[PDB]
Amino acid sequence: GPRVLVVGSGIAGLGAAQKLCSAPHLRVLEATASAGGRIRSERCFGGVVELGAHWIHGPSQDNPVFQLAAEFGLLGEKELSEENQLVSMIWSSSGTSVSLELMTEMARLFYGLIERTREFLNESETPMASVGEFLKKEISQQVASWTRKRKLAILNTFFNIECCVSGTHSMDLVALAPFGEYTVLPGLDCILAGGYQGLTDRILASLPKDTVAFDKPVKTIHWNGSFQEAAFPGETFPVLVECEDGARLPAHHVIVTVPLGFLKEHQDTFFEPPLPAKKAEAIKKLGFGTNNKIFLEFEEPFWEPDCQFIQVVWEDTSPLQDTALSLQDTWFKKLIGFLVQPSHVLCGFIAGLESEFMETLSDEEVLLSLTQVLRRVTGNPQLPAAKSVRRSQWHSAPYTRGSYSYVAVGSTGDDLDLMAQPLPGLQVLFAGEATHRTFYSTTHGALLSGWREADRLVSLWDSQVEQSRPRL
Ligand SMILES: Cc1cc2nc3c(=O)[nH]c(=O)nc-3n(C[C@H](O)[C@H](O)[C@H](O)COP(=O)(O)OP(=O)(O)OC[C@H]3O[C@@H](n4cnc5c(N)ncnc54)[C@H](O)[C@@H]3O)c2cc1C
Repeated sequence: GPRVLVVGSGIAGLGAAQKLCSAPHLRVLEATASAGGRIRSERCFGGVVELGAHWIHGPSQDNPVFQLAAEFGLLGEKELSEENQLVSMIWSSSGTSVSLELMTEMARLFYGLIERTREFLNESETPMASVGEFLKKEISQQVASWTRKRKLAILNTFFNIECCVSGTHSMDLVALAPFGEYTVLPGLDCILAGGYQGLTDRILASLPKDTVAFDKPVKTIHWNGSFQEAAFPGETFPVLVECEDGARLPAHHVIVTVPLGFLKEHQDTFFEPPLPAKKAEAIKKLGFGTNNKIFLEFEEPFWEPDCQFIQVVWEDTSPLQDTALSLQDTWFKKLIGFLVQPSHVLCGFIAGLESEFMETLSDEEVLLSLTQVLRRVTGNPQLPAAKSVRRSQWHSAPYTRGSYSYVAVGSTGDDLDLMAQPLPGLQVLFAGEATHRTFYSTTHGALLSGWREADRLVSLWDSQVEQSRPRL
């Protein structure tokens, strides 16, 4: 049938291929040696760690990733329960515990303000450009009605957790009016115990034999042409995919699923002729930030067996001091804390420029510095050093160049719709998490965008017979 090339074998590319293959001549071209992309589960410390996607966000009926995980046998009773579908130790950098009552009070203050960002939905000329500016103004009003330093330090950790959630260096970089367009499905977030990559491996396995080609990065997509196949008779095609290895692959349709960070760096060379201006501008304007994981293995657990998260509050910090491009005093003060892995393993999370700095450090520097942080925040100078480390390095990854999109100051939800806009004749189509207006920065948004592009192409194919139908 028609020749389709899907660029990228993350969940969006795999989802598009699955729908289309189930009769086109279809190949998926993956730059790296395996499938999954930002779903990347690795065998480490004798078990499995998630370098990328970690949770099914909102594991309920309308989440297609939850439905596939269930179909594939990748979830347990708790995760599949009706109860789950319907839905900590806090340390200060002074080495003392933070009161649960005070933490609850500040969580209510902060998350109440996050809910108020909905007041800006559909506003053309917002008073403040960013979520961070709105939050800071409201916190300043609260402070004028108020220990005060301790409250501001706890609030600073909530800002840093929000940076992880948005995948931004700062909430001051996140556009205010578009913020509430992101949709949260119900359900208590859950992991896939065998690794998130089990999901993408199963979708790949259902494709026809050898659909996905690995270590096959694409250099340039040549479109808007009339290109002859290197065979006699020379059948003509609108597109040629030029691979980094020199392969010249003709196609009728190319579905691009590469990450937004890759497009920001390479859009000028990756498409010939250039992308239309409004699409090129959407790529530039949208946000694409870094969030990384730092796994630390210990010989023995120093935490309580029941502890799930070791949250850190950095004393004397305040969100009212920080601006959109300011850095914390040291890179590790951007770390929110550590999740206990369910061997004794912790998983630290860090977003932004301090996270990109962490990637430039050696494994030894990260391990030693974090051992020192842990000795400091737990108030135990004799805490044993971590045995080993495994960290993600998403900003450094040449085919990704960050973690996930956000609607940055200067962009709107309309830019995510421009990312999805196909090129004329559906010669080039776009899927991926940064093409979904309400589920961007998730696995289910990437999956849904791949199904969207497959449905768009099937409708074109089904319409071709009508070109030959006369009126009389
Ligand atoms: C640290 C981190 C934490 C996250 N946490 C969560 C979470 O808990 N839950 C959740 O739902 N989502 C989370 N996400 C987001 C989620 O992982 C992504 O939104 C989703 O996996 C993106 O899928 P995709 O198909 O759009 O892109 P990708 O998975 O990035 O796939 C794109 C593919 O294109 C390939 N590629 C790039 N350039 C080329 C080229 N030139 N030629 C060929 N191939 C190319 C890449 O190698 C890659 O395999 C997280 C992501 C990260 C990195």
